[PDB]
Amino acid sequence: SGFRKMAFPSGKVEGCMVQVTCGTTTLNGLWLDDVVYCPRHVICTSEDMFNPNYEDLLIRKSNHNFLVQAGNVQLRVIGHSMQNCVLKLKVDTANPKTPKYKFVRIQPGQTFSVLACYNGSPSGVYQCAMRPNFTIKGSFLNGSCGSVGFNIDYDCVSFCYMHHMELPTGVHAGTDLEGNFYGPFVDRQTAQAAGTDTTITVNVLAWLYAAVINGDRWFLNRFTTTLNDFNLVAMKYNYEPLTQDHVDILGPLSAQTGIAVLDMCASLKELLQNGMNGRTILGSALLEDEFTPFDVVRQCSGVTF
Amino acid sequence: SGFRKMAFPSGKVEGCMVQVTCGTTTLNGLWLDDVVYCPRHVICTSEDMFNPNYEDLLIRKSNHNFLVQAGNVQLRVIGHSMQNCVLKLKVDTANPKTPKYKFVRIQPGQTFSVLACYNGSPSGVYQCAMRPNFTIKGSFLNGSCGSVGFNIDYDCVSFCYMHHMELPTGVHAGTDLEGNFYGPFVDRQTAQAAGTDTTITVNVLAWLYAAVINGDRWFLNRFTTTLNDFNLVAMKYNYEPLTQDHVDILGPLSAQTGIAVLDMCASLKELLQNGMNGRTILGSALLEDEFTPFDVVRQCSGVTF
Ligand SMILES: *C(=N)[C@H](C[C@@H]1CCNC1=O)NC(=O)[C@@H]1[C@@H]2[C@H](CN1C(=O)[C@@H](NC(=O)C(F)(F)F)C(C)(C)C)C2(C)C
Ligand SMILES: *C(=N)[C@H](C[C@@H]1CCNC1=O)NC(=O)[C@@H]1[C@@H]2[C@H](CN1C(=O)[C@@H](NC(=O)C(F)(F)F)C(C)(C)C)C2(C)C
Repeated sequence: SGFRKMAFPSGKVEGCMVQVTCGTTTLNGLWLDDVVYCPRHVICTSEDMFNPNYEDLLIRKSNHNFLVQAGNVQLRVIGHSMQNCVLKLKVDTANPKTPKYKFVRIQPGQTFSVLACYNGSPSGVYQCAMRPNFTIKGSFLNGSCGSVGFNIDYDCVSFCYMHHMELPTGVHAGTDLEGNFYGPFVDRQTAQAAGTDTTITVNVLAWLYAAVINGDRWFLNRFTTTLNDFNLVAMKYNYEPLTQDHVDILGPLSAQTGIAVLDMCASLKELLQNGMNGRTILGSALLEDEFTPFDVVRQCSGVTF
Repeated sequence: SGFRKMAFPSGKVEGCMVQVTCGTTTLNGLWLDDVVYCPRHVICTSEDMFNPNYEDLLIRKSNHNFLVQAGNVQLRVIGHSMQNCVLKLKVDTANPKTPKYKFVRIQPGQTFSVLACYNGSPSGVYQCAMRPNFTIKGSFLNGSCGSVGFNIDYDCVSFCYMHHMELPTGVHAGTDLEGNFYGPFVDRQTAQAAGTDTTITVNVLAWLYAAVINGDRWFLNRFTTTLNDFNLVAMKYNYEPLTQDHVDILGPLSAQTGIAVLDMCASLKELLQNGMNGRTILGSALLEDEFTPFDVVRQCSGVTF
């Protein structure tokens, strides 16, 4: 028992982190087989980042202008190209620690682990969610760019995020590993802001099932609701609409606990309309929305990698 | 910017996890050089665990009764001994992935990362604190025993915890790596309960400094206080006494922000006496006490390993 915000073990990703320097700009890269992936603004000086022409800046660079360091070892760059907002640096050595991996683009509401890195060295690991407004609530400083987010399934690392920038209010934005931004953001130092965020309804429901499994049951009421009537109530409280797909992914937790999804919705509806009256759920005074249904099943069943 | 509950990168520890089976009992072990460390109740059947005589159970075991598996490879056990509540299994192969390490006994109030494992394979990593009542608020299932807690300092892993048992209310108890329990607990399946816990005052203060650094400043008031008068107020709210040693370890955060420790104490005093009135600090509606001062400096300064 117990329920914690849990990250994936980071070792498989640690073995892929490198340092990339171009000129005086340094950030992190991801070394998979004989390719290093990193944010393209490594080729910018401080003055270039407000209105960069990346194609022009890249045309002026040769392979040898990129200093790639894996630990205390320089990797020789033998090719380079740009794909959307990432650079791909071909190196003459394949990373022997390359895990089985794929590149995935995740959906808003899905969670992943971030391995925050500086100068190619890991600082820490934490779990976060792709918010409905396409930001993440991370913890990132200068030099953190190129840190990656990932999920693990058995032996396979699915990379889903590479870090590029910080938006107002201390939230973070980045790309998939093909260099395409999540959300409407661009890698330029300009006036950009995230849209209004929304609470991830299906994740709150998943976390309420986690609470029941841990014996924190006070919020269960005696009612049910229709999906439509729940969604009318949730809307006012800035919760996203609950879809039938969301209901379906809650199926395993509903079957395990015997609590119909729409019954849990009735209990959540009451929490939104009446508050928690100084009570906590799994130690939290606010409803938590950064556990997916699969996160709850993994943690409560002890899935390993 | 941003502030997250952050774990250490787990890779160095992942490389040390193994599976230990004796009879039909399986749990995790820690493989460092040519020794595997694991909880001694691996030698118990289900019926032995209520009133075990570990010395007697161990006398009946030979080296070959211990099946140690590192991945898909069996490690030959060539010696065995018991030290307090841990078994030490000498194996004929040294772990090539052994990091620089030490064994430390941590103090209540200090934090560490846990790599939760089952059958020698990692499930997840999370950050926790040794509570004043010598439990941790973890997430552990059947078969999790032998999972370890640790800190990292540059290249050196300080192992401080090995998991043994779950107490009422879903909190967890274990030993240092010399097999000595934290707290008054014994590795026997008997009626045991943790004492009343207390809030880790110095950690709450550290987290309030983290809030200031992130620009969440609303709670700063215009007053100071004496250490004695603060401790009188904190006592009623089940906060531990703040010592001069605690004041001293807050020094770096106090110097960085220019907020005297006793001034922050005056602000905390007001939060305890008046509540937060529906406000949050760093997104939390409750005061957080599982960041140490050094945790805050590490995260806000980007310390790497
Ligand atoms: C990459 N190492 C950093 C990571 C930042 C630094 C502070 N916290 C982070 O997460 N990325 C940048 O510095 C990028 C880089 C130029 C400017 N920038 C920003 O993150 C800036 N933000 C924006 O311009 C905004 F608001 F549009 F997102 C900054 C004001 C420095 C936080 C480029 C190319 C975006
Ligand atoms: C080790 N793999 C498990 C970990 C437990 C299982 C459920 N959650 C955990 O953290 N440890 C045990 O099963 C130990 C083992 C016998 C009994 N036990 C317990 O944790 C039990 N608790 C106690 O006996 C109590 F309350 F005293 F702590 C249990 C009721 C199964 C949770 C021994 C030798 C302590």
